[PDB]
Amino acid sequence: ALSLTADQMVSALLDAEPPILYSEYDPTRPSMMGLLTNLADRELVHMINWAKRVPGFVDLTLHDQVHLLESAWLEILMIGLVWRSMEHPGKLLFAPNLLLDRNQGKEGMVEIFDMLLATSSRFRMMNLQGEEFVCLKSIILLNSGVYTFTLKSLEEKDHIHRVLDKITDTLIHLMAKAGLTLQQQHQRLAQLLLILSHIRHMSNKGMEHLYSMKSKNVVPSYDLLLEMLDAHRLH
Amino acid sequence: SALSLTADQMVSALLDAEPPILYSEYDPTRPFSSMMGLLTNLADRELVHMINWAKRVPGFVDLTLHDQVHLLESAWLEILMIGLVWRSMEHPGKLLFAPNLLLDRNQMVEIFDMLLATSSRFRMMNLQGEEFVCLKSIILLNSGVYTFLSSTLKSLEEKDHIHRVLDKITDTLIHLMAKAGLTLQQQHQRLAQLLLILSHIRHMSNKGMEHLYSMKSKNVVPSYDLLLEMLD
Ligand SMILES: C[C@H]1CCN(CCOc2ccc([C@@H]3c4ccc(O)cc4CC[C@@H]3c3ccccc3)cc2)C1
Ligand SMILES: C[C@H]1CCN(CCOc2ccc([C@@H]3c4ccc(O)cc4CC[C@@H]3c3ccccc3)cc2)C1
Repeated sequence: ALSLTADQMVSALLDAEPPILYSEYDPTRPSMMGLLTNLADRELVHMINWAKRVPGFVDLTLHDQVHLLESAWLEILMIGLVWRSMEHPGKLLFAPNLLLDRNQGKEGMVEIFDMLLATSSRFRMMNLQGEEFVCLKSIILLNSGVYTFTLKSLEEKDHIHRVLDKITDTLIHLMAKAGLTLQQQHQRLAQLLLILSHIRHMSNKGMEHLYSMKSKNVVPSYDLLLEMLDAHRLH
Repeated sequence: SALSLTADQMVSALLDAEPPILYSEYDPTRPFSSMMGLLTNLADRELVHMINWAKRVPGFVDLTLHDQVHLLESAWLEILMIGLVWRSMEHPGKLLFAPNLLLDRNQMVEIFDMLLATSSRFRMMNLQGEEFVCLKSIILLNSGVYTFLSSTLKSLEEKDHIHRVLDKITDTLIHLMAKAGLTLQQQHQRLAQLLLILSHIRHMSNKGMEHLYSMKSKNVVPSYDLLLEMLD
């Protein structure tokens, strides 16, 4: 799977995109963290399906797949949200039936809303494309946990870096395909990758909130993630 | 005007701007135990030199003093950390906080382990000094740029300048790799590998800031006014 062309990498990633879920609230009746949590919990299931279709990810051990998802899942929900929200200045499209502005985020929620809104606006300014977005989301999946991991290990990390390298090649191909000069290409690569630092930052701040709730299962456990990932072949 | 430096001149400027390597102040003839005290004293002295360094990052002092403070308030711990990871590079398994304070993980350990992993990543990539100073400057310019939370005309001008300087550092990084003979493909791949490590350095800073805030001591986190005073 390290033998896909750049164009096939793109097709594969676009094909793998999760569905856009709806919030579950009675639209005929007049809670917020409740809605957001229910949404995130349903997305996680589809996120696992998506991860398994990221070329190269299922070549890893089960344990390493879990570790990467444990590190990246909130960043992945967040970049998804920021992407969806790109065409709604000043609002966050949590779901097509749950479009919130910052005053609807108002304890310690408006702080993270604002960061998400800033990132969406940055995406809008850069005119981020769908093909670029799916590359970036895959990069988060592969990179966020890689510094936190034996001979098999070295083989695992080497493979992860090879896949990351091929996504870089793909991003560059997309930019060359759109007519950017070599200078513009490396400049845009750099701009896009630096935004991943801010997405990390946001995830840390959000994780900080979810832990402060002290509810038994508000961070996906290793064993929960393993259960979702450790699929069987009887379907 | 420093948007008109050559890449070589950018590198020369950054290398010359490098802060000194400070020493820990413990009495070496006395015994050992303390640790957070030593680490804090070191960081507090480094911060002053950090401000001097920042003012020499081409393009930084063209910003308003308010924006200079905002960038440094965002980035200061990331900058201390990338500095640490860099001078620790040739000490596998240890962190060279200062030449007289080289610590292993047994001597927080959550944070030590992340820093040690980054040092090893730098070692694995054979990070060069010229690359290091570009990355450190990128942290300074990038870390706070999405939290300005103001869109006055001046702020728009500020963000544009920050991104033009960041673009120039990118050009400089690519120029360094071209000069070492890397192919175009290798150049782009290495640029990406280096920038993705910045995400981990952000992560570490957040984990570290969580620690310093949990201490509940009056000024462990540098206040806006303190940075303002140092940058005046
Ligand atoms: C992995 C699941 C198992 C237990 N679940 C706990 C609920 O965690 C979350 C995660 C994200 C969110 C909010 C959200 C919901 C859907 C989405 O597509 C993106 C986001 C972005 C973050 C957002 C949030 C996170 C933390 C505090 C406030 C808001 C809220 C609660 C997470
Ligand atoms: C801005 C200064 C004013 C008040 N100071 C509070 C002390 O903050 C720190 C910052 C970093 C450190 C440790 C350190 C010291 C020197 C250095 O060159 C790099 C580092 C990397 C982080 C390290 C640390 C940070 C947080 C918890 C444990 C260890 C310890 C205390 C910070």
